[PDB]
Amino acid sequence: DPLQQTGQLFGGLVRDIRRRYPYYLSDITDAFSPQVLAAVIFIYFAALSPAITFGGLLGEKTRNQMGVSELLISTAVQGILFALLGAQPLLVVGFSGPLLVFEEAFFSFCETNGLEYIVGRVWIGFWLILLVVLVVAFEGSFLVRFISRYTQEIFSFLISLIFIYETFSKLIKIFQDHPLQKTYNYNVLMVPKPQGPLPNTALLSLVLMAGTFFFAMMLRKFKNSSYFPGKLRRVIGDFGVPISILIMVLVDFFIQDTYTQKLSVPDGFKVSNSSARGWVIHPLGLRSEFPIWMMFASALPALLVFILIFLESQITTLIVSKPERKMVKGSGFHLDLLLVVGMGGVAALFGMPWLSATTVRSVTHANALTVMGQIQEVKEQRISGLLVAVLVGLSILMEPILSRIPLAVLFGIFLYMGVTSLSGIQLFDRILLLFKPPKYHPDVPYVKRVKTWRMHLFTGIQIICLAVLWVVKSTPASLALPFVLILTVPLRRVLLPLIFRNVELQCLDAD
Amino acid sequence: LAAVIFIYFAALSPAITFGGLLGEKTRNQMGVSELLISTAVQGILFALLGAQPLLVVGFSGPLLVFEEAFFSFCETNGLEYIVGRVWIGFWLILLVVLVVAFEGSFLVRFISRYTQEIFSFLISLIFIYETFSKLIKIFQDHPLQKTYNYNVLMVPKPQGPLPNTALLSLVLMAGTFFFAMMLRKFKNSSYFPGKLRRVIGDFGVPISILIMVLVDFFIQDTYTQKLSVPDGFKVSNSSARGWVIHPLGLRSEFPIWMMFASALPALLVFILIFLESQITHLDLLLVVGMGGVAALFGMPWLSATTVQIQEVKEQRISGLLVAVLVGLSILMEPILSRIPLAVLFGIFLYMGVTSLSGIQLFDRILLLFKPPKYHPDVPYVKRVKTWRMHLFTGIQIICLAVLWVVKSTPASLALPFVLILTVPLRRVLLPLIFRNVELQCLDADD
Ligand SMILES: CCCCCCCC(=O)OC[C@H](COP(=O)(O)O[C@@H]1[C@H](O)[C@H](O)[C@@H](OP(=O)(O)O)[C@H](OP(=O)(O)O)[C@H]1O)OC(=O)CCCCCCC
Ligand SMILES: *[C@@H]1O[C@H](CO)[C@@H](O)[C@H](O)[C@H]1NC(C)=O
Ligand SMILES: *[C@@H]1O[C@H](CO)[C@@H](O)[C@H](O)[C@H]1NC(C)=O
Repeated sequence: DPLQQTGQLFGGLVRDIRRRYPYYLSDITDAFSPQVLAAVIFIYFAALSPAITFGGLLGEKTRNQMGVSELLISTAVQGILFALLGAQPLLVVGFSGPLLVFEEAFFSFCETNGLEYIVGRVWIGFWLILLVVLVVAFEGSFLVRFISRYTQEIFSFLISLIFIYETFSKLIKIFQDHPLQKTYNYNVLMVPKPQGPLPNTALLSLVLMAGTFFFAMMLRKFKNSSYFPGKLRRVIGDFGVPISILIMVLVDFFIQDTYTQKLSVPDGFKVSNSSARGWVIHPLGLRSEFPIWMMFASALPALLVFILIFLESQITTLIVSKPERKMVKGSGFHLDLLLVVGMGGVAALFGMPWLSATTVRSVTHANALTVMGQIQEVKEQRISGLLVAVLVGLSILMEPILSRIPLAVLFGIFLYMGVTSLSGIQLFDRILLLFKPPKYHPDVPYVKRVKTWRMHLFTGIQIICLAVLWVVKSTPASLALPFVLILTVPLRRVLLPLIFRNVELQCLDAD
Repeated sequence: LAAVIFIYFAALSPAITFGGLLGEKTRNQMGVSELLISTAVQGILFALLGAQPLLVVGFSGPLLVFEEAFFSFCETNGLEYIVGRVWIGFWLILLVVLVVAFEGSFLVRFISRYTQEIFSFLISLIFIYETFSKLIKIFQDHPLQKTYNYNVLMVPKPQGPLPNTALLSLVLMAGTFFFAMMLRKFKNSSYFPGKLRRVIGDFGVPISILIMVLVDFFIQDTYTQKLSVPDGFKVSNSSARGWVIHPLGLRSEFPIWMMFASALPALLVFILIFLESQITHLDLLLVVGMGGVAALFGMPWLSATTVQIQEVKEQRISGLLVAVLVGLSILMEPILSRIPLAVLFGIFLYMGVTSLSGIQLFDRILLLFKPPKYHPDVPYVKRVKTWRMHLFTGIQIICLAVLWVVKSTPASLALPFVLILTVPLRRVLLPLIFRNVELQCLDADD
């Protein structure tokens, strides 16, 4: 069992290596297939666009201390290292919203207390490295065993819902920035960005997003549909998302006068704010000595960041590596955590962001590599992630190509990923059953062995938990969301059995 | 009453759609008011006097395309369009009088599935083409450019490009189509109670129209073309026509040559009406006579597009009530004026795509791409070689293409006649290519 406490220290790490690394040649060789190239192309945008957006947001929140270039270099390097040495190479490491919230909060704290923000991050990274060495030594990751389908699916459904809602929020922001008006001030300055309302930008962006989503879904149906020869049908379907990107990008390109926001990458491989910092951060201090009390007091934020990264990455790995996804090469819970957090700490030493495996993107990477016969198999390899990381790193040199990619096309892609991520989740299935008559419920054990109203009460409790988590996320106490998620684990083990019989829980909540 | 509401809305939506289409195409000589009043009066007459109350008289795509072709022909010939229509109606009343003396039972049998499927596919294709051509027209009239003249006058019609009209029109049309298709899927879905689900699905077109109309309404600044409805019961364009079109011309005396030659367009109108009724005797005579009388007042011809004693009386009164409500619809001018044209064209495209489902020619066209493994278990798959079935489909596609060119070139009025020319092909020329068994499987009564 991958989750078992062995007497020997660092047992999880060594068994993880001994279980996965023998498959290295197979991992290298299994990437020789068109589906792998299509997944590479899809995940490249799926990971670069969030990277660019979060880098820009980080640059705005901080005094340009950490910006787009830093995040892009961190993502490229960490992705390459994880793909080459990761136990589960299908995971894709990247920045996340909670990490952005933590870095703005730590920035505010450091500014209030007068410390150096980047040096504080360096010390947080040192603390993270120490904590993870300690945890992996004692095989702490085994606690992830207690995370059942209940918590896994609540987390995954919530994350997908936030993804979709945020994409729609970006569309709404595009509309607000350029409201539909009778008259628009022409010859508006656009040097920093459009400084005022513009004509046809909002509606054209909406059309591009809708078209991209429609074409992606239609090509997916074509992949699952019966028309055309099987080989050509599947080849076209695997490249469905890339084909949609190409079609909508060309459609935008041929429109020569309307303005659609384009994906912009940093000018070159340089620190975003050269005056503020260099490439390497001196732990003692860039301009002033770092207080000793902070050297010792970074343990609390370091533990908070460790909890954030641990819960997200481990729950993402659990979701990705479920038995129903037909993963044979196995998965790693100790080596992956060690790699992710240690690389994050080393990056902090270099003034670069720390990343975590991200759920919508990891699930999308796994799905793009899934071969449907039911799921016949999954093309597990280390080349797709490595190529995605290399492309993310080289994006700075791919400015001419990337300047022609609208942001609305990527919004449509994000909607596609958010919609398709909801498919293999029992919580979503039961939510859908909330509207179907009991006559139409499928043939699943939790339907026959559990009365309709009892399972609907289960789904209602899960929906209440989802609402509570969303309220917490909206509240300025957002960084406490993971801990609230931990409160779900007792709920299944303590409170729910007081209301639900053992057989009903076993049928509804099963591995 | 639920039934009289269903039919009332299902008649209003095509009525307003076709009225807008014709008012756009015919320069508002034939508009929404004409279609609404014609449908009301003719439905009253059909219910009170018709043999089959179930058959409902309403404007149809074949008649719309014929009227477009006749309008174009009148424009080229410099003849007044409505007067030519009333003379066509005169020839039609003479023809319907003739039909009484001479039985036409065999004519019903002569038309086969070949012609019916070709015709239905052609009208669906015409619908789709029109919804895309109107989209292209809107985009051309209001291009996408960096700067627009902001003092443009919109009194007769927007005299220059407008900022967001084109993309908003595309959005409204696509949204109407998507909503209609999604509600159609919902009708057969497993969600919600069966009765509520079926009720919502039946009102798919009205619900989509309402949603997109509200979407347009809440957008104030942007301008989208709106269906034009006279405030009262009056005619479409006062400058154009009166309630009683005078034979021998309104502005210029009607040519005598067209007086004599109206028979051929009347013959093609009768061909279209006959064939449209066939795919769905005394009822046809009543419809043709009512259309001929209507042509005098400038109202359009309407075909029975769609198809113990106490139940018959109930059907009669229900048809009468729906006709009366359709007639009174014009008194709802505000709401109709709020309705855009993008929504109506979206519903047009929805109908065009939906009509293709039943047609077997569409099924064969789809099968052309499908590998022979996935071909269905239908008799014309098992008992006919894929090569022969594909040859049948190809010949039908050639017939459709020839009909399309006939539509495109100036000799568009011949479109019905050429369609009838498929009957010889099926009866005479095809049996040479195909054996009796293969022909019977590929096309059949059922
Ligand atoms: C290189 C490009 C290849 C496409 C060229 C097109 C090649 C072509 O025209 O013949 C293929 C196909 C018939 O395929 P065909 O009878 O040979 O059946 C194929 C073959 O028998 C396989 O064994 C089938 O698997 P299975 O053992 O039965 O389970 C496989 O189906 P699938 O189970 O694998 O799905 C089939 O591919 O014909 C079409 O209708 C496609 C219209 C395409 C016309 C569209 C043109 C625009
Ligand atoms: C870099 O940071 C410094 C901090 O003092 C500040 O001038 C500003 O935030 C940045 N300067 C730039 C981007 O020129
Ligand atoms: C109204 O009808 C007259 C009749 O000749 C025509 O000239 C005019 O263009 C029409 N106007 C509109 C807006 O349809």
